[PDB]
Amino acid sequence: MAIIKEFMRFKVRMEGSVNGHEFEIEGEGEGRPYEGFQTAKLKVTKGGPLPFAWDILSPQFSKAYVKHPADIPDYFKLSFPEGFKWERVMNFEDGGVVTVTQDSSLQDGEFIYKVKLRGTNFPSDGPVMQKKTMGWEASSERMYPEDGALKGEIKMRLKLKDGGHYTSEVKTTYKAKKPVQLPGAYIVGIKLDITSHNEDYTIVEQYERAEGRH
Ligand SMILES: [Mg+2]
Repeated sequence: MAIIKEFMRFKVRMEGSVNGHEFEIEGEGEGRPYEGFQTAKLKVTKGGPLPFAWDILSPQFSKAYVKHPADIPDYFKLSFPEGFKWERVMNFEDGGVVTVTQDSSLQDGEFIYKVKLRGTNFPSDGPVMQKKTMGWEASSERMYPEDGALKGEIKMRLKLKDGGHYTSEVKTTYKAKKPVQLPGAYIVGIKLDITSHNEDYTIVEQYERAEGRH
C-alpha cells in the first residue's frame, strides 16, 4: 500500500560548526505528512552548550511533511523511498553565512535525515553569537523548477528579543535521487516555532506547519 502513511516518524543527525565551534545533534520527530505539520525533539550530543542562537539551526530540522493540493505534484513525497537531497545557503544581513547539505530517505519504516552545516562570519557581537533572537516569522518559500530540481527562495525574518528583526536571504535546491515529476512554480507557506527548550538549549522541541498553494 501507500509508501508514506498518514502518521510518520523520523530520525535526524546533524554535524555542524558555527564560527568554528563544532557540534553534533541527534533527534527524532513525527507528524502527519499530508496535513502539513510535524514536531521534532533535538538533543545536542557533542559540543554543547552551543554559543549561538538555536534559531539558525531550526530550519535545518523536513519537506515530506508539506500539505500539497492535489493538483500540485508533491515532489518530495513522490521521491520516496529513495528520497531527495537538499542544499541551502542563508546569507544573513550582517554578513553571517550558513551553508547546509541534507539527505532524506525512508529506511526501515521511518524517514532518515542526515544534515551537515557550516556557519561562518557571524559578528561576535551580533544577535546570532550573542543569542539575541526569538524565532522566525512565518515564511513564504517560493518554489520553482529550475535546472532539473526544485528551487526555493525565501526572505526569512528572525525576531529579536528586544523587539525588531534580523533578515536572511535563503536559497535551497531540492533534488530527488531518481527522476520525478516536477511541479510548476508555487509557494510553500511555513511557520516554525520552538515550543520547548531547556535552559541552555541542549534539548529543543520545535513545531512546523507547512502548506503549498498557488
Ligand atoms: Mg524501523
